[PDB]
Amino acid sequence: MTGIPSIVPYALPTSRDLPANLAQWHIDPERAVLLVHAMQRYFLRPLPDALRDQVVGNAARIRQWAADNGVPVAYTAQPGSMNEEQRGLLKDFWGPGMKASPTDREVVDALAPQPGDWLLTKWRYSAFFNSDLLQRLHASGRDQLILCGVYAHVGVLISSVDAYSNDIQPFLVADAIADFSKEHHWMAMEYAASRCAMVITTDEVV
Amino acid sequence: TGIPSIVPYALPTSRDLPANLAQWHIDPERAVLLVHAMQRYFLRPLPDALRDQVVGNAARIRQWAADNGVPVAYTAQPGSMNEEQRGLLKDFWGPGMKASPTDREVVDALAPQPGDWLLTKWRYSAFFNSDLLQRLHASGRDQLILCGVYAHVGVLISSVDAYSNDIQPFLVADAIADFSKEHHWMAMEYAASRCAMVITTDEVV
Ligand SMILES: C=C(O[C@H]1C=CC=C(C(=O)O)[C@@H]1N)C(=O)O
Ligand SMILES: C=C(O[C@H]1C=CC=C(C(=O)O)[C@@H]1N)C(=O)O
Ligand SMILES: [Cl-]
Ligand SMILES: [Cl-]
Ligand SMILES: [Cl-]
Ligand SMILES: [Cl-]
Repeated sequence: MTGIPSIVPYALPTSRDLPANLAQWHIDPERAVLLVHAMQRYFLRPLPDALRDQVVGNAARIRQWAADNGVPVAYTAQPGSMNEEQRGLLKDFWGPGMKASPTDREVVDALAPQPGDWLLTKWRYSAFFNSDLLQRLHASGRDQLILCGVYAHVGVLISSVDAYSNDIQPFLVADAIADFSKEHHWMAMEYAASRCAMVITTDEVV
Repeated sequence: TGIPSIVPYALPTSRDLPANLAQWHIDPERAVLLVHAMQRYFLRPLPDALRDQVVGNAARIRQWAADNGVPVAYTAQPGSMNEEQRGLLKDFWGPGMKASPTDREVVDALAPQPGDWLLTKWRYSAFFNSDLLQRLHASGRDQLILCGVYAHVGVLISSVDAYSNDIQPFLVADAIADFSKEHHWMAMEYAASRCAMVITTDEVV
């Protein structure tokens, strides 16, 4: 129903497993925002537990780093219970989607937003789409986006593409993202590294 | 170019396409044909035979478009992008093509005709800082048939963006080309499972 397949568990990439970055960017905490992409209960539910816990543990470490380094933390979250118009073509792939219910829509407790964090609404794959993300990045004078969350090859990648397209340098945190499969997750990193983003590991940010 | 050396490969046929999850169908009253980045600069790295096949199929879909009153939209970069325009494209793709006709023209076999939508390509999405969405909207068209290059880059990202805009995209799998068969197949697989119908030229015509 969810359109989200059964997720076959897999090991997260380590530093050694990343594709070669073509861009030469580096996170500057004065320039960066940490995008915690779609770490809603609904989206993490299909992750097997160990992998989920690994990914979320990494995202959490990056979040604390961002807090320590004055980097805005932006959470994207679908509102739930999208009507048929709001859902649009998401229905065809992903069914009606999550409910506007805490069981579905809350960001997971391990990543609980803190006061002042950017709470962004997710509508489509790109975190920019119909969101305030770009405007906030401009206002905050932040032109780097550090991405963690789910799903690597879907909103995370497409958000990184959009960021890139908007001349926002994206950094995909390879071990703070998770995906439908190892193959997808690797595909996402390969795409990002070769097309729109730096691919890095959590340890490389902190 | 940052465009890798392209390893020739055979274009997919209907049998080779991934399963479509969506159940859409091209309706000529609803559709626009996007000829995506079929500029000489972007076709130059293609080996000739593959290029000719892709261009030929694009040309077949173009003709079908014209015969069915489907607007044909060409995207094309302006060439010689300045720093502001080029942005982070520089880091992946160098300074890009020149504004010379030799680079920037739409290939002759796909020459735009009077009336066709001449859109400017800036970024991977054909919608990015273009007029595509506004034109789809004004023209009442909510399907986008994509051909062109590169499958996994602007074609796919254009499809994603179309999709995200509730514009049903149809990826014409044999009227696109890419940096490699693996990219091309990845694009089709992505599209079919996330944002588009993947179809062949024959299935349009
Ligand atoms: C976690 C993401 O959200 C998409 C993917 C699966 C299901 C979805 C839904 O039911 O709305 C979302 N369109 C992401 O974009 O990566
Ligand atoms: C054919 C496309 O254009 C991008 C990819 C390769 C090189 C480019 C450049 O030099 O600007 C474009 N950014 C496409 O988006 O697929
Ligand atoms: Cl594994
Ligand atoms: Cl928002
Ligand atoms: Cl082949
Ligand atoms: Cl335009």
